[PDB]
Amino acid sequence: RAFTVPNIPLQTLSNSRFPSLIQGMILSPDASQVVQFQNGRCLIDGQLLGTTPATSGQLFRVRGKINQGARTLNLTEVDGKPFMAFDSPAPVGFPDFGKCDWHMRISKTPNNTSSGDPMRSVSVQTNVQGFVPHLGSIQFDEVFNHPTGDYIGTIEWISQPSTPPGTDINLWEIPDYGSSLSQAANLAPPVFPPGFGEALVYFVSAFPGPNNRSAPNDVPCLLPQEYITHFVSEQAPTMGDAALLHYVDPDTNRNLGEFKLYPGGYLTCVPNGVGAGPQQLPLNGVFLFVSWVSRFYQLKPV
Amino acid sequence: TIEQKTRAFTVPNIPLQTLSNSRFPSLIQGMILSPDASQVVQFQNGRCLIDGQLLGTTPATSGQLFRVRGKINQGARTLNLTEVDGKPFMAFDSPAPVGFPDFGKCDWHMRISKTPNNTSSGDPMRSVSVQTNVQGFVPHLGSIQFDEVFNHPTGDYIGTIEWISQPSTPPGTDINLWEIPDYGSSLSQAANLAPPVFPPGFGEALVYFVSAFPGPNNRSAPNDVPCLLPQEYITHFVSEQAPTMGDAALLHYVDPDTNRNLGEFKLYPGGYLTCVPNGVGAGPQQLPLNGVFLFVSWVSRFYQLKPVGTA
Ligand SMILES: CC(=O)N[C@@H]1[C@@H](O[C@@H]2O[C@H](CO)[C@H](O)[C@H](O[C@H]3O[C@H](CO)[C@H](O)[C@H](O)[C@H]3NC(C)=O)[C@H]2O[C@@H]2O[C@@H](C)[C@@H](O)[C@@H](O)[C@@H]2O)[C@H](O)[C@@H](CO)O[C@H]1O
Ligand SMILES: CC(=O)N[C@@H]1[C@@H](O[C@@H]2O[C@H](CO)[C@H](O)[C@H](O[C@H]3O[C@H](CO)[C@H](O)[C@H](O)[C@H]3NC(C)=O)[C@H]2O[C@@H]2O[C@@H](C)[C@@H](O)[C@@H](O)[C@@H]2O)[C@H](O)[C@@H](CO)O[C@H]1O
Ligand code: NA
Ligand code: NA
Repeated sequence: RAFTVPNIPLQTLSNSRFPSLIQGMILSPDASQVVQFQNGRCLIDGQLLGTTPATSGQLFRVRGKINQGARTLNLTEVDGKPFMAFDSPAPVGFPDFGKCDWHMRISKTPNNTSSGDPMRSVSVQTNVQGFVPHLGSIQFDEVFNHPTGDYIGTIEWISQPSTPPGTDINLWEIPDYGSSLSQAANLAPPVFPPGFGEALVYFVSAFPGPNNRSAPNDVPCLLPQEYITHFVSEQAPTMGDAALLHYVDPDTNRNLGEFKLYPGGYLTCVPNGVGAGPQQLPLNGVFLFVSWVSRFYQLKPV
Repeated sequence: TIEQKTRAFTVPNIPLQTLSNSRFPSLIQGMILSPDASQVVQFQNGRCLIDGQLLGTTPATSGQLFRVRGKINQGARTLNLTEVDGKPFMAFDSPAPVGFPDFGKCDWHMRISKTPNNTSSGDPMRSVSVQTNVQGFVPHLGSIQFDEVFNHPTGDYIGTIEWISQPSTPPGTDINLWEIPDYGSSLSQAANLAPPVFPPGFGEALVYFVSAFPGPNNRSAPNDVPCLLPQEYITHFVSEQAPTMGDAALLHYVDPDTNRNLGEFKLYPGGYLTCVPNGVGAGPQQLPLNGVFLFVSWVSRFYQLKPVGTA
């Protein structure tokens, strides 16, 4: 099977850390930034990593059982199937937003009622002892004084982490999935700055909530979700050190820049000095696979 | 190019249980037939020709699906709609902004927030309610009306429907997710609505993919939202733009464990699937959800399907 990427403009594609349109393409503000996102991780031959779902349907959802008067949500997969702990860091699609407090909205499922607002607000801190999704559970800030059941929902907005007090949201980081006695199994590995003039490319979307900068909370990810779905469906074997892509303006067929898509499921480019980079490019372009290339291929600067 | 005009038709090679609803972002939880065998549908989302032509308000991807954005003044009840990216909604061109919800015959309970964030603390979320059969529900004309005065700062608000309930009027009537809302007014009909989809007859019945949406109803049952196509199918067709080479695409719903065909379906170019129920009570709801639809061949519209399920 010949390798391809989706023929859809970037601005129409989706973030792979939460369902939303991509709103920007950037380099990390810190050139030394290492990332270890658990969602939006897929080998370009269609092998999912970490907690990454094949599609957006499963992405950024939380499901579990909770008892009336408890603080603990005992996680399942999003479809209600048991979560097999000690295999994965968390259920498939579980949020990977580190260094923030989560303000979630959940409801008891399925509906078995003829009236009533089913929505419940709960808050989750990610650096506390009770945040142990790898062990199958997360702890809410307050006792859950609502009916026992199977609850499903998502993070509605985020805010600064409660501890250490005064620290800001940092969406470049992931939460601590493991416990004091056990580290999380099968975490998607870290992705390091490639060096040799190359820099990692991140796709960003804004997420609701405050921060210390009184600015949008921007969520970086490594791949559009549609790319992941495409790779899972296509299962095209990787035949080079990297896939060479052109970012093409579909209005003119003009090549706006060269990028490498590595087998590990991330993109790089070579910025043409400070001030240059993919953030200078329009967001209506389409990536096009050109050729497999070796490790000795030097990208033309963007 | 030659390659473009000869590009072979394909569908995504992913099990159904992993695919997504095209009326709101959620995994597909089942396949059903409409309870009324004469049910005509006219959903505005999840509408795409199999050569990749989008219809109604259908977005190419899930990123735009089931979102609402607009401007509202403090002390007003009117949300002046824009596209999800903030750009103006060109009214009279479409029934509503791309991705705008098409849930008819229910009250909408929405959650919205002012965008972009310009705060260092505080819960930005606001609850508003929208009735869809009132004179103020005119998305085609560029606006919808909240039930209550909006006593929050004037600005650009984005959000979605969080849960639904029975329509307020006529009092006592139930949610009916088979229906779409009236997008226009009595003096102005909605332009460029995706056309209705009719039962094929002659033994064939339309197939719907369902996902539960939060909220009550008169039956104390899940609010199952039916759609015609998985969203991944729509994205695939938009990307591929494979030419339609026959009246219908014959699909087999194949068990990934045994490679056995569990059911024959026809995917029509208008962007919907049919099957032949194997008697009263039989249908695709009897099939497991881990099957994969595989494209077999182009066939004529007169091609007869092996009946699916058991009576
Ligand atoms: C330190 C403490 O427990 N203070 C209690 C008060 O609770 C705090 O009130 C703040 C406004 O005055 C604010 O709402 C705090 O929460 C927000 O800010 C923090 C930043 O550190 C986090 O970003 C939170 O996620 C965010 N939450 C919301 C909903 O906006 C709030 O502190 C939070 O809640 C308390 C109860 C505790 O769990 C903290 O760990 C948590 O950060 C409270 O208003 C007051 C009256 O009950 O009591 C104070 O002791
Ligand atoms: C008829 C009327 O206006 N009654 C007023 C009270 O409002 C109603 O209260 C009900 C509970 O006793 C219930 O919450 C009604 O709303 C729910 O049910 C209807 C169907 O019957 C719809 O499904 C609504 O969407 C649903 N809403 C919620 C939040 O669950 C409620 O009527 C609704 O709200 C009022 C204000 C009005 O806008 C109605 O059009 C709407 O249906 C109200 O509580 C009371 C003041 O406190 O005044 C009563 O006259
Ligand atoms: Na932990
Ligand atoms: Na109307």
